[PDB]
Amino acid sequence: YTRVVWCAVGPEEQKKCQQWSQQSGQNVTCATASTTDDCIVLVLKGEADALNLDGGYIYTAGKCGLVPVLAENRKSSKHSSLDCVLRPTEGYLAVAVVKKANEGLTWNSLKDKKSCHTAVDRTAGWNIPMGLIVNQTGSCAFDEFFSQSCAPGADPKSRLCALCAGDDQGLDKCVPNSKEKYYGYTGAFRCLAEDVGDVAFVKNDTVWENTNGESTADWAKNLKREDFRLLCLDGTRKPVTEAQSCHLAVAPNHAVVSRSDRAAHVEQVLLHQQALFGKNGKNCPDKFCLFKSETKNLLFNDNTECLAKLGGRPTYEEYLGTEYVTAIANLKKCSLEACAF
Ligand SMILES: *[C@@H]1O[C@H](CO)[C@@H](O[C@@H]2O[C@H](CO)[C@@H](O[C@H]3O[C@H](CO)[C@@H](O[C@@H]4O[C@H](CO)[C@@H](O[C@@H]5O[C@H](CO)[C@@H](O[C@H]6O[C@H](CO)[C@@H](O)[C@H](O)[C@@H]6O)[C@H](O)[C@@H]5O)[C@H](O)[C@@H]4O)[C@H](O)[C@@H]3O)[C@H](O)[C@H]2NC(C)=O)[C@H](O)[C@H]1NC(C)=O
Ligand SMILES: *[C@@H]1O[C@H](CO)[C@@H](O[C@@H]2O[C@H](CO)[C@@H](O[C@H]3O[C@H](CO[C@@H]4O[C@H](CO)[C@@H](O)[C@H](O)[C@@H]4O)[C@@H](O[C@@H]4O[C@H](CO)[C@@H](O)[C@H](O)[C@@H]4O)[C@H](O)[C@@H]3O)[C@H](O)[C@H]2NC(C)=O)[C@H](O)[C@H]1NC(C)=O
Ligand SMILES: *[C@@H]1O[C@H](CO)[C@@H](O[C@@H]2O[C@H](CO)[C@@H](O)[C@H](O)[C@H]2NC(C)=O)[C@H](O)[C@H]1NC(C)=O
Ligand SMILES: [Fe+3]
Ligand SMILES: [Zn+2]
Ligand SMILES: [Zn+2]
Repeated sequence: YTRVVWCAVGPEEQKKCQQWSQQSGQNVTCATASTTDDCIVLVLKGEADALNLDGGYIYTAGKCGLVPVLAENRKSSKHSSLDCVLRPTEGYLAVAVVKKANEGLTWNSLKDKKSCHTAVDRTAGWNIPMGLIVNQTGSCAFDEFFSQSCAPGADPKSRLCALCAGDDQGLDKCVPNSKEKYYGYTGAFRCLAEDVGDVAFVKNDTVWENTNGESTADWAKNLKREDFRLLCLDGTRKPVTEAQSCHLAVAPNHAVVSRSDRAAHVEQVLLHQQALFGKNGKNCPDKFCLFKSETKNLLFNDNTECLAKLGGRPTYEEYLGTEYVTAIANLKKCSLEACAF
């Protein structure tokens, strides 16, 4: 038992982590890096213990020997009497979203159009859709498929960063942290919402949490579901209500990882942390709520009900599942057995 050092990605996560730190009596402390990759490195080194990660990063981290510990769990309909911490995770739907007004734009006419990605190496924003495109075009030149994009994490001076905007001042353009205006699920959807891009690769949930009054953000308060369409892989367009029948894939939930030798320890502390600041926790919303950051998805997704135990002590390949791991492998041949660091 003891203190857990969390790794925050960028200045906004840092500010929230510090709040969490103060409220916890320093039972959790904070380290900060500029990218998710740097955070993986801090954990490897032992300078940080844990962070929450999208599936695409669970993959990077796993080659380097880090393990899944607890997974994000959101509101469910199947598997009903079980307590949240013990309910199995559902996964989320990776979808491609466009404006209704942009008529005649289908999966089969995406070439040379403008795109919005959560960030390079992420599941819904990059791995799935780009894996799909490489496989469909028989080419590895996925950097030449779209005319312009905002793909946080690519080369700032490449076309994959042409549509990114940086921070309030124009700095940090295309950085894969929340300082970049078009970063993450929310940033990518905003990129489409403001007609900077033609299509956004996000998840089912993002469309719903940022339309019809669900978000009071300047850019989203007037957004309406009917104004959006999902691009299905059979060439059709469907309303956002039909995501169960019109998605690119189902993604494994974001999860907390740590070095294997710290797993038990990290797990113990966080379960107690969530009993205090989680969905129905003792001090939320009284003093501090771990799963809220006003639609910004800082440290955790805002729609998380709880962090769930992984039943069955998964390796990272089992957590991701065989379907998703094959996809990432085949796509990374474009740009076997080794840790990136
Ligand atoms: C896309 O992403 C979005 C965003 O994440 C998802 O939208 C969210 O999804 C959740 C659920 O998935 C939404 O529901 C939330 O609000 C509920 C309303 O209070 C909360 O409680 C639930 O209510 C459900 C019904 O609304 C319950 O389900 C059942 O309802 C049946 C009614 O037909 C009922 O049937 C009985 O009673 C009937 C009377 O009408 C009889 O006719 C029948 O005979 C039968 O006896 C069942 O008993 C049962 O109640 C459910 O059990 C819950 O209690 C709850 O808090 C929940 O979270 C959420 O609002 C929504 N978010 C937003 C902002 O839209 C969406 O799901 C995603 N879609 C995909 C494809 O993944
Ligand atoms: C890009 O193209 C790539 C090349 O095609 C894709 O990589 C391919 O991905 C495929 C699907 O993920 C893999 O094919 C699978 O083929 C068999 C079918 O899956 C099985 O289904 C049974 C249910 O009946 C399950 O029980 C079982 O677990 C499998 O999931 C699999 O063969 C099986 O082998 C067992 C014995 O081990 C046998 O008894 C079963 O009958 C069954 O036939 C096989 O293992 C695969 O799962 C391809 O392997 C994979 N190809 C390559 C070259 O990597 C890639 O996904 C494409 N990208 C996208 C985005 O789609
Ligand atoms: C610091 O962590 C410890 C361990 O969970 C907490 O102190 C515990 O308080 C609980 C009551 O919730 C007792 O049952 C345990 O005996 C205590 N453990 C120890 C090791 O003393 C405490 O809640 C945490 N403090 C903060 C700020 O979260
Ligand atoms: Fe994701
Ligand atoms: Zn499906
Ligand atoms: Zn196993």
